[PDB]
Amino acid sequence: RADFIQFGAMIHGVGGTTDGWRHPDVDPSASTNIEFYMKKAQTAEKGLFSFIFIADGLFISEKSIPHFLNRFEPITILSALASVTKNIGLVGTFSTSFTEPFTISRQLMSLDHISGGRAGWNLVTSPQEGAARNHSKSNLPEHTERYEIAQEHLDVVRGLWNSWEHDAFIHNKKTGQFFDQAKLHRLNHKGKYFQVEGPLNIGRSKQGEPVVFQAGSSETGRQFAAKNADAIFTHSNSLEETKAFYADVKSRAADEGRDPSSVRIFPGISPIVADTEEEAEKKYREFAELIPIENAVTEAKARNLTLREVAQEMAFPRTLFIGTPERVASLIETWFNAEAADGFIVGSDIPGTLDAFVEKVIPILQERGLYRQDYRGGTLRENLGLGIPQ
Amino acid sequence: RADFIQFGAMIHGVGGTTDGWRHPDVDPSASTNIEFYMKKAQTAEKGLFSFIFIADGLFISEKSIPHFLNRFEPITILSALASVTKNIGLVGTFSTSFTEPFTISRQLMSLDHISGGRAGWNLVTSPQEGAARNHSKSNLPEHTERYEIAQEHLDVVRGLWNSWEHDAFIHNKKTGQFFDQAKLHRLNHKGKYFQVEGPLNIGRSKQGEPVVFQAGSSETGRQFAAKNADAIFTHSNSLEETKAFYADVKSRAADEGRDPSSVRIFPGISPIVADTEEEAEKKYREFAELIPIENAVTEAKARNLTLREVAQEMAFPRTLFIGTPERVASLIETWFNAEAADGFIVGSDIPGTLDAFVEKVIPILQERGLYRQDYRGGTLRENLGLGIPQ
Repeated sequence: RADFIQFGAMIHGVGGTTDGWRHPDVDPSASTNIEFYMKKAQTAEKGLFSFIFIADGLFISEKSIPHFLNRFEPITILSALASVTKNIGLVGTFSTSFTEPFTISRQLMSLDHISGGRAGWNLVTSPQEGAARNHSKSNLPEHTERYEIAQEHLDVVRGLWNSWEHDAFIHNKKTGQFFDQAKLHRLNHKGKYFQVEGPLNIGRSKQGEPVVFQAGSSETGRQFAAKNADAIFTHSNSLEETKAFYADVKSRAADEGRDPSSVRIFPGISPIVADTEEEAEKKYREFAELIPIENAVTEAKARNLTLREVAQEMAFPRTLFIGTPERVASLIETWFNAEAADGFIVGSDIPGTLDAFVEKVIPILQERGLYRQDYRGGTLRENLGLGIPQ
Repeated sequence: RADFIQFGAMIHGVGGTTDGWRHPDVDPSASTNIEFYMKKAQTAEKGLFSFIFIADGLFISEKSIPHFLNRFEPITILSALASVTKNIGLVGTFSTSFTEPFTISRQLMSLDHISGGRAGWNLVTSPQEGAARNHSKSNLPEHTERYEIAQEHLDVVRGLWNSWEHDAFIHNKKTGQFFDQAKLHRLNHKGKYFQVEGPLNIGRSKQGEPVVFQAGSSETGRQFAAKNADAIFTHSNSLEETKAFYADVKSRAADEGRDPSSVRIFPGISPIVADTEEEAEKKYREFAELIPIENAVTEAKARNLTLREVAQEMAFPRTLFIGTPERVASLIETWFNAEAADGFIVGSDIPGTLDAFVEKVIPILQERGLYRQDYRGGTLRENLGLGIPQ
């Protein structure tokens, strides 16, 4: 293809499972360990990853997975990581359901100034139902209303980001003109869900404004993303399903009046890379064996599997993206050439995974001309190949 | 006195005036300049300052001072500064009027984990009236109600911070016990203004929880601070007024059942330090002369002052804390020994001011045994001489 493949790294502390933290190599304090986050972010930057991504949640119980129980909040960890990284994007999850757009707008834009234009927002419309009860609401609005709220929220945030024109700040010491009064704009927004006068108290960043990510899978969500998002997350359950998703969203984007290339689609994968097929499989099995068989308590596949093995694989499915660097690189290239992906969000809970990917897979993709030799620029937009709106 | 004096540094970009930015030495981009903030924070740390402080505002107009127009948001800048500093406190202004306690609670605690226990919250009950209209409210509640809201908000934030006991996270890989279920507590809070179930999704920091600062000057505000705050900001309009404030708040604290020494009082000063009286005065005058005389348009003092000089001094009053290091150190010691202060929040808008203070005043106070030779610890509580509640 004309373009290069891009990667993001999801940094997810102790990981997305119930028992992975029990592995010898895992630091069970990882989710609130600043060194862990800094090291992963710097590994990702070593591999020229376009961004890091911090997922989020707003409600837990005593059955929540260990990572969810005790973890960094996204804007704070991303701002901290901004000071110890150079070119890599900083993408954080924030919901439209509870926080005022003025607040979100400022925090994201402030990160964008701190980072020299590397901020991104993963916009979540539909948090857990319990989250409502952590934010002085009896319940969440219904699905349709959540997307209506999210549109207005987004509209306010982007309107606030355009309070100041990019060249509004003249800073003329002689005349005493600090800014050009014609280049300041009040939002004066009076909507159903939000009323926000403006102006915002921070101007344009080096990439204009933060990039917006979205992960909608429903018909409503796909359409919302197609209309609004710069980049879209999705799953990698099968090449077929992901191809279809890709084509459908790109088509919806065209229907909304947009150039499909301005919407970048990133399926999520968690690859297990080793020097041989056997080593890779051994790593997988070591993690799959961490679950107490107990959840045998929790599909025609003749691979001579025992009940134990079947139980373990249901608890922790084996990725397709497992094996040698050559295999993993080839699969990635195939998904790319098949238009199932513009890039991938790489998960790396198994220790060594990100490092192995950066050290072994990236050079193959470079050699084949599918991945750049260095960063294109210092902003997220530039590295994703997006334009600055303004 | 038994204790040492403590200092905080307010980092305030281009400063608190209309025209100070016009000085040759001032960088008019300072308010969104990450290098400016990092350098000031590291200067303050060089002087063993107990904390840095970031003020905040939530509403502007075209007549707002230049700093207010375009500036960093507090949680983001403080998190960024956490990664490039070691021992210095990180105190940020957040209002109780708009944001949900769950959000504030998480962001502050997350900063506290990122920083190894250096977070502080300057709690603002009463933002500008226009701020309401940036947050989907027609108007702010009245004074009394604002303090009632703020009490419940604070109560929820502190209750959420105590969701997890300090030793809740067993991390036992053998048994698979990640946490002790008896050491997790749901808030189940159902109040007039907030309804928050909990639990919070982040545990105790290295200082237990963030330190709370407050600046109430009204009778209600003084009482709220006396009841709730670890540290209190106030002005330095006169030694007499500040002594009275100090005594009154410490007495209110006692009335609330507290040990007065657990409430640390910090008047604000903006000292102008130079090698001679003349140099110091020249620096002041250079800044006072930046205002367009025009605000002659905007008190018995026979210092042979011209109308120009009178106009200029009204626009930018001369601090008492002006002159030689010896003078400034002596004034500070006097205010300390007079029980007008447990420490000072030092403003430093005039370039070189913080550096001159750290380089010239601090060693005098060290020599006299009023200031420590190094940091007491790596947490804010330790450096302020406060205990960890838990």
